[PDB]
Parts: sequence; structure tokens; C-alpha cells
Amino acid sequence: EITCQENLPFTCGNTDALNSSSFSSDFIFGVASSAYQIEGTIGRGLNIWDGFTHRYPNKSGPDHGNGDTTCDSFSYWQKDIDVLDELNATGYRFSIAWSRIIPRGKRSRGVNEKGIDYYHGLISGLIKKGITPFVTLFHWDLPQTLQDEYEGFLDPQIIDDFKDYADLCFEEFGDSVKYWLTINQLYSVPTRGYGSALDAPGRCSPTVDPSCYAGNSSTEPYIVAHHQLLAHAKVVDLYRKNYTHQGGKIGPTMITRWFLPYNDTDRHSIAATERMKEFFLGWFMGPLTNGTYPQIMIDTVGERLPSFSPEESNLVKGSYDFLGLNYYFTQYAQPSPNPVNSTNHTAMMDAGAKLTYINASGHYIGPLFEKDKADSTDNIYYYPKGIYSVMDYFKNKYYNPLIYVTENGISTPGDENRNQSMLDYTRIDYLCSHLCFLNKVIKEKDVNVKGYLAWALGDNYEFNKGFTVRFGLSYIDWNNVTDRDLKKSGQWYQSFISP
Amino acid sequence: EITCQENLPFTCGNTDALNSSSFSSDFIFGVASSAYQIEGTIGRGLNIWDGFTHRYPNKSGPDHGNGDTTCDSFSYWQKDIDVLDELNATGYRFSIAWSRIIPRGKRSRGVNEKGIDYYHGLISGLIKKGITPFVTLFHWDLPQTLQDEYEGFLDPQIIDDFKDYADLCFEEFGDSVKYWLTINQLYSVPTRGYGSALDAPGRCSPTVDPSCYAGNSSTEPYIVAHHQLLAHAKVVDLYRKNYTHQGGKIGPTMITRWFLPYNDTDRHSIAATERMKEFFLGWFMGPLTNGTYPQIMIDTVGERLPSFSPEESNLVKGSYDFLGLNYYFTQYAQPSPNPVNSTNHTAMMDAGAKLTYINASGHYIGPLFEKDKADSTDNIYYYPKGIYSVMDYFKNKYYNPLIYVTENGISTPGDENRNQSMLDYTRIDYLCSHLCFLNKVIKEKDVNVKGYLAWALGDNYEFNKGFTVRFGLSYIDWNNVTDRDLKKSGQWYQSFISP
Ligand SMILES: *[C@@H]1O[C@H](CO)[C@@H](O[C@@H]2O[C@H](CO)[C@@H](O[C@@H]3O[C@H](CO[C@H]4O[C@@H](CO)[C@@H](O)[C@H](O)[C@@H]4O)[C@@H](O)[C@H](O[C@H]4O[C@H](CO)[C@@H](O)[C@H](O)[C@@H]4O)[C@@H]3O[C@@H]3OC[C@@H](O)[C@H](O)[C@H]3O)[C@H](O)[C@H]2NC(C)=O)[C@H](O[C@@H]2O[C@@H](C)[C@@H](O)[C@@H](O)[C@@H]2O)[C@H]1NC(C)=O
Ligand SMILES: *[C@@H]1O[C@H](CO)[C@@H](O[C@@H]2O[C@H](CO)[C@@H](O[C@@H]3O[C@H](CO[C@H]4O[C@@H](CO)[C@@H](O)[C@H](O)[C@@H]4O)[C@@H](O)[C@H](O[C@H]4O[C@H](CO)[C@@H](O)[C@H](O)[C@@H]4O)[C@@H]3O[C@@H]3OC[C@@H](O)[C@H](O)[C@H]3O)[C@H](O)[C@H]2NC(C)=O)[C@H](O[C@@H]2O[C@@H](C)[C@@H](O)[C@@H](O)[C@@H]2O)[C@H]1NC(C)=O
Ligand SMILES: *[C@@H]1O[C@H](CO)[C@@H](O[C@@H]2O[C@H](CO)[C@@H](O[C@@H]3O[C@H](CO)[C@@H](O)[C@H](O)[C@@H]3O[C@@H]3OC[C@@H](O)[C@H](O)[C@H]3O)[C@H](O)[C@H]2NC(C)=O)[C@H](O[C@@H]2O[C@@H](C)[C@@H](O)[C@@H](O)[C@@H]2O)[C@H]1NC(C)=O
Ligand SMILES: *[C@@H]1O[C@H](CO)[C@@H](O[C@@H]2O[C@H](CO)[C@@H](O[C@@H]3O[C@H](CO)[C@@H](O)[C@H](O)[C@@H]3O[C@@H]3OC[C@@H](O)[C@H](O)[C@H]3O)[C@H](O)[C@H]2NC(C)=O)[C@H](O[C@@H]2O[C@@H](C)[C@@H](O)[C@@H](O)[C@@H]2O)[C@H]1NC(C)=O
Ligand SMILES: *[C@@H]1O[C@H](CO)[C@@H](O[C@@H]2O[C@H](CO)[C@@H](O)[C@H](O)[C@H]2NC(C)=O)[C@H](O)[C@H]1NC(C)=O
Ligand SMILES: *[C@@H]1O[C@H](CO)[C@@H](O[C@@H]2O[C@H](CO)[C@@H](O)[C@H](O)[C@H]2NC(C)=O)[C@H](O)[C@H]1NC(C)=O
Ligand SMILES: *[C@@H]1O[C@H](CO)[C@@H](O)[C@H](O)[C@H]1NC(C)=O
Ligand SMILES: *[C@@H]1O[C@H](CO)[C@@H](O)[C@H](O)[C@H]1NC(C)=O
Ligand SMILES: *[C@@H]1O[C@H](CO)[C@@H](O)[C@H](O)[C@H]1NC(C)=O
Ligand SMILES: *[C@@H]1O[C@H](CO)[C@@H](O)[C@H](O)[C@H]1NC(C)=O
Ligand SMILES: *[C@@H]1O[C@H](CO)[C@@H](O)[C@H](O)[C@H]1NC(C)=O
Ligand SMILES: *[C@@H]1O[C@H](CO)[C@@H](O)[C@H](O)[C@H]1NC(C)=O
Ligand SMILES: *[C@@H]1O[C@H](CO)[C@@H](O)[C@H](O)[C@H]1NC(C)=O
Ligand SMILES: *[C@@H]1O[C@H](CO)[C@@H](O)[C@H](O)[C@H]1NC(C)=O
Ligand SMILES: *[C@@H]1O[C@H](CO)[C@@H](O)[C@H](O)[C@H]1NC(C)=O
Ligand SMILES: *[C@@H]1O[C@H](CO)[C@@H](O)[C@H](O)[C@H]1NC(C)=O
Ligand SMILES: *[C@@H]1O[C@H](CO)[C@@H](O)[C@H](O)[C@H]1NC(C)=O
Ligand SMILES: *[C@@H]1O[C@H](CO)[C@@H](O)[C@H](O)[C@H]1NC(C)=O
Ligand SMILES: O=C1O[C@H]([C@@H](O)CO)C(O)=C1O
Ligand SMILES: O=C1O[C@H]([C@@H](O)CO)C(O)=C1O
Ligand SMILES: [Zn+2]
Repeated sequence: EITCQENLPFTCGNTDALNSSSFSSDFIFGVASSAYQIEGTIGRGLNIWDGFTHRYPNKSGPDHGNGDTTCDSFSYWQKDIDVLDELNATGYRFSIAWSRIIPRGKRSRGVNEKGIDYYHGLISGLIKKGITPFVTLFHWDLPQTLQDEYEGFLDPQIIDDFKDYADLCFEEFGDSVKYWLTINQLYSVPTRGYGSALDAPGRCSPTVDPSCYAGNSSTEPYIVAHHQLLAHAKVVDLYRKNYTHQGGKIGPTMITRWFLPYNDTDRHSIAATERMKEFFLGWFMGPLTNGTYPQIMIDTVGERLPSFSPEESNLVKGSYDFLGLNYYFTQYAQPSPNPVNSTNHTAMMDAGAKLTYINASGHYIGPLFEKDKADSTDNIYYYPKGIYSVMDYFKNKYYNPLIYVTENGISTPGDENRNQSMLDYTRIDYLCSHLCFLNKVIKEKDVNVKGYLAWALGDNYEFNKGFTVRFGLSYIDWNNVTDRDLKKSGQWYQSFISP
Repeated sequence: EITCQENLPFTCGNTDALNSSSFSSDFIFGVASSAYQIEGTIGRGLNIWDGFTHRYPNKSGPDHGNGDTTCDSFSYWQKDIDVLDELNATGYRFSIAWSRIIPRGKRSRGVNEKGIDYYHGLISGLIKKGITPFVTLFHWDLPQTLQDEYEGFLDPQIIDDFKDYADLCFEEFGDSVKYWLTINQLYSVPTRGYGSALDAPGRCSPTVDPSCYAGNSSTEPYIVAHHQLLAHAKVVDLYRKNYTHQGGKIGPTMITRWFLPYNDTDRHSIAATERMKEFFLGWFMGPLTNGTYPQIMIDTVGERLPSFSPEESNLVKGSYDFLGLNYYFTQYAQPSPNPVNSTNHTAMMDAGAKLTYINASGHYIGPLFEKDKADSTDNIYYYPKGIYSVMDYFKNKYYNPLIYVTENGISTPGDENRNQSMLDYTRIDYLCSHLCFLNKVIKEKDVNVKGYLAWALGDNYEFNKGFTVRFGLSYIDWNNVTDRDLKKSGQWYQSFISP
């Protein structure tokens, strides 16, 4: 029987009690990254994360930091492989920058052969060290040209441009890459890029944020979500019909959270919790498993929710070989009004729920996850059992999918000095406590999880936070980015993988 | 009789001998800037100078510097006006960033009202202090979307997009702006952007620079030059037909140089010198005054030189109310081969001339202009009399135009400390020695020059050089860009203007 801790102190950092041997022999362990966050702009065209961070610098991070140079994995990709090799990792998730291989967005305008070569060298280097690539085609970094021509995922023109981009990736790299991810965290761009305008491209209703250049927070998240699902599905169809000879697998990436009732004896909080599962996970998993949005979304969102044609429904339904599930934290849910007529209405209000980390009796859900210095009542707290709950829910609700955990990690403050940053025991605690629950759910519930990739390989530009927080298992000095030095967490992870 | 010095030491810094009263009472004196170089990216879309400096950082400057924040004239435009007001300047040349007012390039995609407001406030502030705006519509910063959709000025689609942009500027600002410049230094983008790939967008033939993403250095400079002339001319027609009620004037900006023979008794050097005038100035002034390219260009460039239709010729011919002439230096010319079949052929080789600052008997043309630390045989030297020669030539060759000197200045090294940088006596010398010759040419040759704008108001990002050189008459600390402090040159210029 497996027992896992939910509260500090944790004792799962002892590799005598928890290690890779605890899991099936074929289980993949590694780390993850994304292109905007690690490569730098050298050698590529411009994308909407360059555009957003430069047009709205105070949205890029408190330090106004951006991905212009970052950890320079364009130059130091070999050093990333060296970190992986030190870990004895068997998997690495990275993304391809669309703007590095088709800087002009539309494939017919030409490809960047040197960009293609960059990824060929990285892939070859990873395979030479026994590391399985998991490659994300779209980690938010849409070529700026496409956003300027037709507002990117707001328009159905995105579907064929994304399809032609993915075709080029399959053609050039699919002889070596056998695990493909289409779109990173489906929920994120619709809500943060087109709802709150916290993320690129930065569109929203005027009264939500007067800095937005255009938008409508009530309608555009649904349009963009719909186009993401159609673009994803068109790429999966292309993969499975035209690249079956490569013997690989493809899927979307979901951001997952668990939800608990803020008051577990209050039917209204219980109902808000179930609505959050549908509006946060079902928004995408309904279409991916059934070709339709959840009924509560149909009913609430009404004319603002697009319909799938029969052909579209068929395309989307079943459009995955596996799911990449990212998981960071869980929230309590309580009822909240949905003021659809308010000029500041957002799609996120349609779930009729307010989300917290503290429940009605004052209990904080778990240990600190992210401190908010401007506002400590906005601190985020984590919940190790949430990974168990999420995976169990996916197996039961969503037809026993094949899953890879494609991100899981925690930040530490950028104000810490190097010595403090390397002594990242809070990261060991976070990662081990989740891995314990992951092993427990696989054993107890027989969820088909076959790998785990921790966020992140190294310190990098964090969306929205610049360099004010660090997520790496390896440390990068921003005054001299060449080296990636394993922190205590990376050293622990090395021992967990090879105990 | 006016006597001007050509060699150090100069004595024209004494405002008892040379001042604004030396010139006609209506003569305009001020300084100049450009948008990419001073504003920062905040509040605007991305353009090809953002794209180039980020994709090819070692081309942006030795320091890899770029216009991301620069002197932050987006925030500190009032401080620029304050410098002008301190100088008692009567003119200021600045540019409008296309990407700030139509971030999506094509006007039908929407305008950025806050961008429009920025320029309205600057213009209102300048007029309130008695400063005449001279506004450049295009100072090289083409929206990146247009370069990605159709390669910008390489395609005739640029004509109508530039026309719709200029129409918006006339409509919004032309009630207050009465001097408009269309395209900055016509020669520069064709040659450096599409020939040598030293400037954005960075296209060239493969063997010229293997880093170029695409191009053909032999053909594309001529295509882009031709489209610049047509786009310019379409905007001048629009101005003069639709905005005559505003009572303003419009013209192109030329970069001018004078040319002297490397050996003034050698007919081959003399012929190269005359070919350089035609290929450097006549390439654009032929079409602007006659609707045709110079005959030597027709003969040499052959099928690589586009033709104007009769309608186009008529549109281009006479398409100016005045000329903005930038002038920095003069070169000696000697013959050089034109290897049109070489894979590394460039349009710049078609003139059949090699350019130097030292003549055949070893004479350096004048005082140091720009030191090249990697290569001192590549140092640039200036020649005060060249401004006299250029203006005389324009009056005689090009039909006695109305001229404003829209740039003239000199850099000092970014390695100098603040105290050295403020003690910029070499800049006083450069500016005064040119102003003496300018006054002399106006008096002796009756050239219709009506203003002079020194480059630059303040230190800024210098194209190709980052922050490794300074051009300002006012000093900016890159660790805290708010203040613009008048250097010795700015203090001198203040006394020259109000003696
Ligand atoms: C999995 O996908 C299946 C579909 O492949 C989902 O089942 C479909 O569920 C929908 C409701 O979402 C049912 O549609 C309703 O059909 C009524 C019956 O119509 C048929 O007979 C008529 C009925 O009197 C008639 O006019 C119609 O032309 C047919 O003959 C409808 O009136 C409903 O429309 C009203 O409600 C809509 C909102 O739900 C609203 O948008 C409409 O304006 C209308 O007011 C609805 O009809 C749908 O109307 C919209 C139009 O775009 C659609 O094409 C139209 O079908 C389907 O009948 C049902 N299909 C079948 C094959 O069962 C399934 O839904 C789950 O299961 C069903 C049983 C139900 O419990 C759902 O609530 C639950 O979500 C999806 N499963 C999951 C887990 O989501
Ligand atoms: C100012 O603009 C005026 C034009 O508005 C320039 O004058 C034009 O100059 C051109 C040369 O550049 C002369 O064109 C030549 O005309 C010959 C005579 O053709 C006429 O009679 C025929 C001749 O036997 C016949 O086929 C033709 O159809 C006419 O009836 C031509 O053969 C020349 O073409 C050869 O040379 C071309 C290169 O110059 C080459 O490109 C052609 O393939 C061809 O091999 C040329 O014809 C021109 O051919 C190209 C085609 O695209 C043009 O439409 C075609 O005209 C013009 O006759 C002359 N026009 C007039 C009204 O004078 C003027 O040029 C300057 O002055 C002229 C006198 C001359 O000295 C030029 O060398 C000098 O540049 C421009 N001024 C300035 C300062 O540039
Ligand atoms: C978890 O949710 C439960 C279920 O909602 C909360 O328990 C309920 O709390 C209500 C108070 O918020 C109770 O109602 C009150 O009852 C007293 C005694 O009769 C009465 O004087 C009140 O005015 C009020 O009555 C309601 O008034 C509004 C009407 O519309 C409604 O019909 C009335 O019921 C309610 O009885 C109670 N329900 C149950 C099943 O116990 C619970 O609140 C916590 O426990 C209750 C017992 C009470 O001690 C609250 O102070 C305490 O917050 C909530 N848990 C937490 C931690 O918030
Ligand atoms: C400025 O340009 C002028 C004109 O080109 C240069 O003067 C010319 O310089 C040529 C040497 O480069 C002279 O030709 C040489 O004459 C000597 C004496 O006869 C002879 O032995 C040579 O082999 C050579 O002759 C030429 O050989 C090549 C043949 O194709 C051609 O037909 C022959 O002429 C030439 O006479 C001379 N021309 C004139 C009008 O003086 C001038 O060069 C400078 O001055 C000359 C006098 C000489 O002292 C050169 O050493 C000195 O560089 C050049 N000025 C400069 C500073 O470079
Ligand atoms: C968001 O777009 C929606 C839909 O175009 C706008 O909502 C409509 O508001 C129009 C004008 O009031 C109403 O007539 C419709 O009944 C509403 N339609 C629906 C589907 O709700 C909404 O006003 C726009 N929001 C912003 C801030 O522009
Ligand atoms: C530049 O473009 C020119 C014109 O397309 C190319 O020049 C031609 O080369 C083609 C192939 O040799 C020849 O058949 C033509 O006779 C040449 N045409 C002319 C107008 O010169 C040139 O090769 C391209 N340069 C590069 C480096 O691509
Ligand atoms: C691995 O952990 C298991 C418990 O899951 C333990 O029994 C085994 O001894 C550990 N391996 C090592 C080498 O410590
Ligand atoms: C941040 O930037 C936007 C302009 O992009 C501005 O509207 C807002 O006032 C600034 N935020 C703060 C809190 O200063
Ligand atoms: C498959 O590739 C072929 C050849 O390029 C193409 O005709 C077909 O449309 C593609 N298919 C998809 C997405 O099925
Ligand atoms: C608008 O929304 C903010 C956040 O959604 C909220 O605090 C405020 O009450 C809202 N105002 C109106 C008029 O609804
Ligand atoms: C930067 O870091 C690398 C790796 O440690 C080191 O070899 C190099 O000398 C360092 N550069 C400077 C300027 O210190
Ligand atoms: C690498 O992991 C393999 C598989 O568990 C193990 O056999 C090998 O010893 C490990 N290598 C190192 C250096 O830890
Ligand atoms: C201005 O310079 C002129 C010579 O051009 C001189 O005669 C006049 O006195 C000077 N003005 C002052 C105030 O020094
Ligand atoms: C500068 O950058 C380009 C890539 O953009 C590269 O090809 C070239 O080698 C670099 N130049 C030098 C001298 O290092
Ligand atoms: C003038 O403006 C009118 C009205 O918009 C337009 O019809 C006409 O085409 C414009 N003209 C130019 C460039 O002459
Ligand atoms: C190519 O050009 C460089 C500069 O133009 C020159 O030094 C070299 O000789 C040229 N080579 C050939 C093959 O022409
Ligand atoms: C920056 O310069 C401005 C103007 O001199 C000054 O007022 C401000 O305090 C300075 N900021 C810092 C951080 O020194
Ligand atoms: C401004 O220049 C005008 C015109 O020459 C002059 O009358 C006025 O005194 C000058 N102001 C200052 C403060 O120098
Ligand atoms: O729950 C979530 O986790 C991440 C991130 O906030 C972790 O730092 C994200 O992008 C979600 O929406
Ligand atoms: O002659 C010229 O002067 C300038 C510049 O080099 C001055 O620094 C330029 O852009 C030309 O082509
Ligand atoms: Zn940047």
C-alpha cells in the first residue's frame, strides 16, 4: 500500500523510498522547455510573444524581461543536452519555434533552412544520448505576421497555416520524433490572450484593460478555443493519414487543475466545483472525446459558443493518440455571478465560480506554490493529491487515455542569491510529493500514464514574470548564460532516476 | 567675402564670427531624430528594424544594441521639446513610426488611436514652443507584417499600403504639420537593406553574406529603389491633390555626398567620379526631375533596371515641393571593375568606382569623421566644402530646388566617459565648419536653402552601431535615460542660434 504526504514536511526526497524503480521499467522521466522561453530571437522571425512583450513591457514581467536572449539555447543547445545526459533523462519536451522554421508564417513564402538545421542537430543530439524527444509544435509563439494579417487564432485562416507548418515539421523531423504535441495548454491562449489580456496577443474588452489594442473578452476566448480545436484536429488528421509510416503518436496539451468545493457541505459550492471541471477541462476534452462542448457550456454560453458542423465534430472527436497533461495546482470553487451584460464580462465568468486556495473554514489547501508580493492574499498554494485526482478523473471521465505528464514544477524567487537558488529544497519537495501521488494513482487506479517531464530543464524567461522567478532544475546566471548547473533539485532528480 | 576653413584647426565656433544672423531672417535652425532610434517599442507594433536587430544581433551593433528602449522618447517626448526650447530651435525633424499608428501595416486592419494621440501631443507641444515640425513618414521602420506578407518594398503592393498610411498621417496631423518628408535617404534601403544586407531587412545574394535569408544583390536594389520612387510619387500626388488645403509642402530625403577624383589628372578617375554622381544622386534625382534614370545607369544596368511607364514617369517627375538633403561626407572615386557575372555581384558595383578618403598622392580629404577600430584604413574623414559643392550641384543640375538640410552631424565614441562625451569640441568643429560653407554657398551661388537640422537632438540607437557611438547635441545616460543634457556642442548651438 502506498502512502503519500499532502502537507509539510515531506520525506519523499529520500530515494531509498521513492525512485524511478518505483514506476514501470518503460516509464519516461525527463524535463521540459519551450522555444520562446529558452532560445532567443537570433536566427528567427518575430512572433506575438516578441510583439506583446515589446508593446506591453509591463505585462512581460515586473522586470520588463523578455525572450530576446534568455538562456541562449540557440547557441547552447548542447549544454541543454548535457544537462539531460547528466540526469540520465529518457525524455525531453521542447518546442519548435514556428518563426524559426517559417519566419513568414505561411509555408509557401519559404522556409528557413538554417532553422530546420538547428532542430535537426538538437534532435540528433538527444537521440544519440538516448533521450526521447517530445516536441510541441505550438507553444504560443505565433508568427507576428499571422496575428497582423488575420489576428491569428481569431480567424479560421489559422487552420491551414498551422496545418502547412505541422506538415513541414513531420516531413523534416518525424523520421526521428515519435511524440508530438500540437498546441500547448489549450485553455491558456483563449483566456489569457483574448480574455484577460495577460498573455499574447493581448486582446480584451475595453473596460477589462484599456491597454488592449482590440478585442472582446466575452466572445473571443470561445472563437479562439474553437479554432484551436479545429487546427489541432486538422493536424492530427494530417499526421495519422499522411505520416503513419513514421510510427509515432500525437496529442494536445491540456493544462489541468483539480477543483474542490470551497465548502464541501454546501450544494452551491459543490455545483460550482463541477461547473469548473466542465468549463476548465471539458471545454476541450468534451470536443476531443465526443465532438461537442459540455452541455453546461452550451446552456450558459448560448450564442457565444460556436457550433461544430458534423464534419468538424467528426474531425475533432478522437483527435489524439495520447494527452499531454500539465499539472501544477488545485483550487477551491465557490459560486459567483455571471454578469453577461456587463461591459467587463469575460468568458471566464461563464463558469459561475470564484477560485481560491483557502476554503470556507480557513484551511489553506497545501504548501506555498507562488508568493504574490503585491498581494499576499493572492498567493498560490499547491496540493499534491491533485495529480492523483486529475489522472483518476481523466481515466474515468475521458475514456482511459494514454497520458504523459508534460509539465509539473514550481518556481523560486529571482530575488534569492545564487546560493539560495541552488539550495532549492522547496522544489525537491514539490516534485517528489507529486511523483509519489503519480505512482500511487498509477498503481491504485491503473491510469495509463507512461512518462513525466518536470518543468523546467533550466531557468528561463517565465511568461508574465520575466526573470523574477526561476523554475529550473538547473541554474542559469543571467550575467553569463552559458552554464546550466544542477541545483539540489536536479541532483536529487538524478538520484531518483538512477538510484 | 566669406572665407571658410577646410582643415583643423577651425575657428568657426566663435559666435562673434558665425551665427544665425549670418543667414536670412527666416532661416530655420534645429535638430533631427527618427522614431526607431528614439521612441522604444512600447505602444507600437513590430517593424523590420526590430526584426533585423533581433534576428541578426551582430548586425544591429557591436554591442548588439537595438531600439527596444533607447532614450524612451515615448515616455520623455516632453524632455525632447525641452531641449529644443533650450536651444531656441525653430525646427525639429522627427519621424512617425508606421508601426505605432497602423501596427498591422494595412490601414483597413485598424489604427492605433493611442499612437495617433502620441504624435498629436508631440506636435502640439512643438508648435506651442514655436518649433516647426518637419515630419518624415518613413524612416526605414516598415511594419514587419508587410515585409513578411510581400517583402515590403520589393513588391509593388507597398505602393498602396504606403499611400493609405500617408493619407492617415495627412488627415490626422496635416492641419499642424506643414513640412513632410516621404522616405528617408532613398539610396540607403536599396543598397544596404537589399545589396550588402548591412541594414534591415537584410536581404542579399548568398555569397555576399550567407546569413541573408533571401535575396539577390544585383537585382533587388533596383527593384526596391523603383518601388520607393513610385510609392514616394503616389504619396506626393495624394498630398498635392487631396491635402492642398493644408498649405504645406512635401519632398523626399536624399543622402548626398560629394565626389572628387582620386587622381584629378587621370581621365579614368575623373570618369568614375562623374559616374558616382549619376549612380549615387542621379539614380533618384533623374527620376525626380525628368521621369527617367540616368543614361549611364540605363546603359550599364541594362535589363536589371526597371522602366517607368509613361504614366509612372509623369507621376514621378516633379514629385517634390522641396528636397530634404542629408549631408555627412565626401569620397574620392577611382575606377573599379563591374563583374556582373560574379555570384557576389552587387548593384553598388555597377557604378564602376572604388571610394576612398585618401587620394592618389596620399592626401586625406579632411578631419576624422568616424574611427573604425577593427580596421583604421577604413576610417571615414569629412570635408566641409562638400556641403557647398553638393548644394551648388543641386541648384545647377537639378533645376534650382528648394532645399532643407535635414541631417548633418558627427559621432563620438561610446567608450568615452560622460565628461569626455560632454566635451564634444569635435562636434562643434564639424557643425560650424559645415554651417560656414552652407552660408557661403547660399551667398555665392544663391542656392535656395531655407533650413538646417543637425543630426541628432540627443544620443540614440545608431543604425548598425548600437550605442557604441553618440551623435547627440545632448547627452543621454543609458543607465537612466530621462535627462537630455546639452553637451558643449548643444551649448554652442544655442549661442549660434541666439547670439
Ligand atoms: C455527445 O455528443 C452527442 C451528439 O453527437 C450529444 O447528444 C446530443 O445532445 C444534444 C443536446 O446537446 C441533443 O440535441 C438536442 O436535440 C433535441 C432533440 O431534437 C431531435 O428531435 C427534435 C427534438 O424535439 C428536433 O428539432 C431536432 O431537429 C431533432 O429531431 C433539441 O431541441 C435540442 O436543441 C435545443 O437545445 C440546444 C442546446 O442543447 C440549442 O442549442 C438549440 O437551439 C435548441 O434550443 C438539441 O438539438 C440540438 O440543437 C442544436 C443544433 O446545433 C444541434 O445539431 C441539435 O442537435 C441531441 O439530440 C443529442 N444527439 C443524440 C444523437 O443523442 C451528447 O450529449 C449528451 O447526451 C445527450 C443525451 C444529452 O443528455 C446531452 O445533454 C448530454 O450532453 C454528447 N455527450 C456529452 C457527454 O456531451
Ligand atoms: C529625359 O527624359 C527624356 C525622355 O522623356 C530622355 O530622352 C529620351 O532618351 C532616350 C534614351 O534614354 C531616347 O530613347 C531612345 O530613342 C531611340 C530613338 O527612337 C525613336 O525613333 C526610333 C529610333 O531609331 C524607334 O525605335 C523608337 O521606337 C522611337 O521612334 C532608341 O533606340 C533608344 O532605344 C535603345 O536604347 C535604349 C537605352 O537608351 C534601350 O533600353 C532600348 O532597348 C534601345 O536599345 C531609346 O529608345 C528608348 O528605348 C527604350 C524604351 O523603353 C523607351 O520608351 C525608348 O524611348 C528618347 O528618344 C528620348 N526621348 C526624347 C523625347 O528625346 C532624356 O534623355 C537625355 O536626352 C536624350 C536626348 C538622350 O541624349 C539621353 O541619352 C539623355 O539621357 C532624359 N534626360 C535626362 C537628363 O536623363
Ligand atoms: C458550509 O455551508 C453550510 C451550508 O450552507 C453552512 O451552514 C449553514 O450556514 C447558514 C449560515 O450561513 C445557516 O443558516 C443560518 O441559520 C441560523 C440558525 O437558524 C439563522 O439564524 C440564519 O439567519 C441562517 O439561516 C439562513 O438564512 C438565510 C435563508 O435564506 C436560509 O434559508 C437560512 O437557512 C444554515 O443553517 C447552515 N446549514 C446547515 C445545514 O448547517 C456552513 O456554515 C457554518 O456552519 C453553520 C452551522 C453556521 O455555524 C455558520 O456560522 C458556519 O459558517 C458553511 N461552513 C462554513 C465554514 O462557512
Ligand atoms: C595621376 O594619374 C596620372 C595619369 O595617369 C599619373 O601619371 C602617369 O603615370 C604613369 C605611371 O603610372 C605614367 O606612365 C609611365 O611612364 C613611364 C615613363 O615613360 C614608363 O616607364 C611607364 O611604364 C609608364 O608608361 C605607361 O605604361 C602603361 C601604358 O599602358 C601607358 O601607355 C604608359 O603611359 C604616365 O606617363 C603618367 N602620365 C602623365 C600625363 O604624367 C600619375 O602618376 C604620377 O605621376 C607620373 C608622372 C609618375 O611620376 C607616377 O609615378 C606618379 O604616380 C598619377 N598620380 C598619382 C599621384 O598616382
Ligand atoms: C461582445 O460581442 C458581443 C456579441 O457581438 C456583444 O454582445 C451583444 O451586444 C450587442 C450590442 O448590445 C447585443 O445586441 C447582443 O444581444 C449581444 N449579443 C450577445 C451574443 O450577447 C458585446 O457587446 C461585445 N462586448 C464588447 C465589450 O464589445
Ligand atoms: C540575380 O538575378 C539575376 C536575374 O534573374 C540572375 O541573372 C541571370 O542569371 C540567370 C541565370 O544565369 C541568367 O540566365 C541571366 O542571363 C542573368 N540575367 C541577367 C538580367 O543578368 C542572377 O543569377 C541572380 N543572382 C543570384 C546570386 O541569384
Ligand atoms: C527504490 O524505491 C523502492 C520503493 O519504491 C525501494 O524498495 C528500492 O530499494 C529503491 N532503490 C534504491 C536503489 O534505493
Ligand atoms: C502599464 O502599461 C500600460 C500601457 O501598456 C499602461 O496603460 C498602464 O498604466 C501601466 N500599468 C501600470 C500599473 O503602471
Ligand atoms: C496528404 O498529402 C497528400 C500529398 O501532398 C495531399 O494530397 C493530401 O491532401 C494530404 N492530406 C491530409 C491532411 O490528409
Ligand atoms: C467590473 O469588474 C471588476 C472585475 O471584474 C469588478 O471589481 C467591478 O465590480 C465590475 N464593475 C461593474 C460595473 O460591474
Ligand atoms: C562565462 O561562463 C562560461 C562557463 O562557465 C565561462 O567559461 C566563461 O569564461 C564565462 N565568461 C565570462 C566573461 O566570465
Ligand atoms: C542510466 O540509467 C540506466 C537505466 O536505469 C542505468 O542502467 C545506468 O546505470 C544509468 N547510468 C548512470 C550513469 O546513472
Ligand atoms: C553674428 O555674426 C555676424 C557675422 O556673420 C557678426 O557680424 C554679428 O556681430 C554676430 N552677432 C553677434 C551677436 O555676435
Ligand atoms: C554573425 O552572425 C551571423 C548569423 O546571423 C553569423 O553567420 C556570423 O558568423 C556572425 N559573425 C561573426 C563575425 O561572428
Ligand atoms: C482623393 O480622396 C478621394 C476621397 O477619398 C479619393 O476618391 C481619391 O481617389 C483620392 N486621391 C488621390 C491620391 O488622388
Ligand atoms: C567576391 O567579392 C569579394 C568582395 O566583393 C572580393 O574580395 C572577391 O575577390 C570576390 N571573389 C570573386 C570570386 O570574384
Ligand atoms: C534618473 O534621472 C532622473 C533625472 O535626472 C532623476 O530625477 C531620477 O531620480 C533618476 N533615477 C535614478 C534611479 O537615479
Ligand atoms: C529667441 O530667438 C528670438 C529670435 O532670434 C530672439 O528674439 C529671442 O531673444 C531668443 N530667445 C532666447 C531666450 O534666446
Ligand atoms: O494551473 C495552471 O498552472 C499554470 C501556471 O500558473 C504554473 O505556474 C498555468 O499556465 C495554469 O493555467
Ligand atoms: O554618406 C552617408 O552618410 C550617412 C552616415 O554614414 C553618416 O554617419 C549615410 O547613411 C550615407 O550613406
Ligand atoms: Zn527586443
